[PDB]
Amino acid sequence: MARILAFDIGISSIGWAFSENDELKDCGVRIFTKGESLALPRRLARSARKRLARRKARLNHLKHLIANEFKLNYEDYQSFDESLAKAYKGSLISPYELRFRALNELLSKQDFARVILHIAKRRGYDDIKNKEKGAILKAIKQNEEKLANYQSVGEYLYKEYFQKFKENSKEFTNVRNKKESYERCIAQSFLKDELKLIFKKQREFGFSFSKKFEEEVLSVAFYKRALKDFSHLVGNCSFFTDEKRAPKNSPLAFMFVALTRIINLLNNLKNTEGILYTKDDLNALLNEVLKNGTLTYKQTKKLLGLSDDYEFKGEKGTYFIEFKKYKEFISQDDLNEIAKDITLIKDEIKLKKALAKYDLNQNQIDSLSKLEFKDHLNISFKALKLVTPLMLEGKKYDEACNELNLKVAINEDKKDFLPAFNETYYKDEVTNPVVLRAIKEYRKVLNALLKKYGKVHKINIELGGGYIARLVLNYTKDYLDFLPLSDVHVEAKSGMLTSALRHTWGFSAKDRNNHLHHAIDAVIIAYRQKVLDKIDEIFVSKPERKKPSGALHEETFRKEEEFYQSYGGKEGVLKALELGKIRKVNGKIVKNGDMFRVDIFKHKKTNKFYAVPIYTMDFALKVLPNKAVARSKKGEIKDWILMDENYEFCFSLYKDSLILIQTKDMQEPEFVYYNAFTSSTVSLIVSKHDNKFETLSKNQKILFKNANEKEVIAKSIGIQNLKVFEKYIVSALGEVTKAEFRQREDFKK
RNA sequence: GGAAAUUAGGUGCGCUUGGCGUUUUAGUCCCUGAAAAGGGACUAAAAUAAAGAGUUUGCGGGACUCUGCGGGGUUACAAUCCCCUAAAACCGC
DNA sequence: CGGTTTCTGCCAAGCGCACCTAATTTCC
DNA sequence: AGAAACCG
Repeated sequence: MARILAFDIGISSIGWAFSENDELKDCGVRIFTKGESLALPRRLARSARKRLARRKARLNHLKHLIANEFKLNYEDYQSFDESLAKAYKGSLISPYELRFRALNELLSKQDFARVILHIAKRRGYDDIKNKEKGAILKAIKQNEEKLANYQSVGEYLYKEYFQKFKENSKEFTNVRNKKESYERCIAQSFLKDELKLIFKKQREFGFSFSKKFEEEVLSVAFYKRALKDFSHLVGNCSFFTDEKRAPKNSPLAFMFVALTRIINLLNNLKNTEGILYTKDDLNALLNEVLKNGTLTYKQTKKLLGLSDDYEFKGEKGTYFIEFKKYKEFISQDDLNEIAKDITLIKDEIKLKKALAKYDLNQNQIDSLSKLEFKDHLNISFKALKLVTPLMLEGKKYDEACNELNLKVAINEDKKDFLPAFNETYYKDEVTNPVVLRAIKEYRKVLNALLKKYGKVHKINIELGGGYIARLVLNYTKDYLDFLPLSDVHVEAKSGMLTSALRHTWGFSAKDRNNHLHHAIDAVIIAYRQKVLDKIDEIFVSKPERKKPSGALHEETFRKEEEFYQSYGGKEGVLKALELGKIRKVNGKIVKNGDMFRVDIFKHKKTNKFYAVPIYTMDFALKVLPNKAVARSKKGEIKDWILMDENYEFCFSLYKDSLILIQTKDMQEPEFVYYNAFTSSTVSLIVSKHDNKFETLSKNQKILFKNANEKEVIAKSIGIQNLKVFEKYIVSALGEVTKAEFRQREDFKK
């Protein structure tokens, strides 16, 4: 029993090998994807949803304020049946002209309302900073300079751009930005000044407002929420995992980092120059830090010796910029808790409420609220309370930890199977779904091997991107149980050693262009015609993609006239909408999103096959389609076929479902991965499991007639008259199993 | 390899915003034309995934908040099952 | 039918957290 | 990447 498991962990593949008694036993490749930011599109759409939802409510708020103050109708500022709102109908004067009149004459309250809503809808960039400047930062500065020759942004836009002609042109120039240019961007503070200036000048012309109307219009139109609470994202202490990390800008953390730098420098001079320093020498460097939160290198040298060069750089040995600001603004638990509140609560109002709980006057709360702290140490307050008293006595960090019996938290209970990565203390270190997914597949393949072959002695991982292998190594050695060697189980293999051994063994140019090369790398890690016999036995494993969520439709909004030629006038467009070939959302025609599923039926008497396509929008609507695609002529839409009692549900197909198909041209069926269903031709796109072009057989060359060295893909395979069309299942290890019948899965709502 | 610290650069995840673009309803200006009918530039406003949910607080509201294109667990497979994945304020009574 | 082509939303500014990398210091 | 029209 010399049982070894080896893994080549890629960004899209898991190659594995199993050797017992120095003999190769099993082999396989797991391809789990074919795209390095998975959550990014979801986050952008989420950020965009909320920004516009808040803009709508903010504008709704201002429409309420003017409807009450000016005694106007609220619904006059809302659309009625996708038609322009009543307050904006008829021959309209532009808001740019109105914003210019506001500086010279009295506006009617109808005009003033449209002035407020125009400035509020696009209120400008919030230049909070006021270091290479980007496109928008350069524009707001360029517009700020030209703005000095005018009373307001409105007069500037109205006189320089509004309906002004370009040079030697019959065409108006643009006031808004056009076509990837940011030339018109103006800082938000100037548009607040204009609205305040408009209110002031409108008062002088005889416009009277309520006491709180201007105050509410100004605050609402320019309200901006602070950062949402993110305290749950802060990591935990490496000693007391139930504690949060301490903020860097706290009195304890200031003391701890200071003592760390000072004590380590004094001991560095003892090991390199032989000078032993007193505890008073420590208090000299410390008192210089505690005075101004600063300590220059020349003063460290002066306080103990000559102008000499350590292994250092810069002017400061200790630099706490926020220390002086914190002390000028002001129990030790209260100081440390207050610094935590400043670091977390970015909402100044909520921060004042938290600081009001402590015995501090209002002059201190306001000065403490204006402070900006960030960053954390890797240990907690609870740990700092224990270690800093010992380090004040001159003891090094390790000596203080040994004296307090502080050891880092390391898992002690090991399991037969590798537990979920989400249940380990390594979880909080990984937020990237790409890494999380690659770890997930490593776990799935490993536990499958352990279930099939039992416990193992050693596991070898290829380390190349490199820290992920180091992470997987510590993951496995901390949580997985092994067989004993006698009476280290997880080893890393150098990637530079793999490429050299690949040439030594002769596998350097074997299968570089197909999926099987991830396994030959795993076999080398586990340690010539005997191993290649096991490589040819490999069936590459891919998971079916059953995820029903995703973009519900394409993002391009389209006029229905675009489909008149293809579908057959507006008659055909309505038919396409009823069939799900296109969707209408918010009165806008859009194409389908992903076809995540297709349901295959078979006619009970004719044995013809039929396909029902199922898109992300159908799952969102929670209505299961039930009409099979029928081919249509060029400019028309033939009726689709209702799947009534004459048709028999066979199975559901997802991307990378394994199927066994045989066309009439084929003498035998072949295993292939389903890739897509083309609705216009009622046909399939399928690919070979290993994407290996060289080993193509006679029967496979009939199917993959247009295959090449890069991809073995067959397209436009009609389903209707398929000889064989069956569904199979692929395990994580590449074991193929006939798919037992399962009833059609419905949508529930 | 492991623990702590410092500086610099970077990746991802998360949050708060800005500007486009598109679709829709109108308007402004100009241009061709006998007319009918067109064309262009520009401005405004609405919409910008389908659709849902919710405590603080007895009830209601939106001039409140949140979910809605990601990941994990489960397994002839990985999903619509189970987790990551809520919580206050304001107005009226 | 079946092989091939067409067409897909985008950028900017700044603030947080988790990490990575490159140096450097103390310890095991 | 992936839906689906195009085209002979």
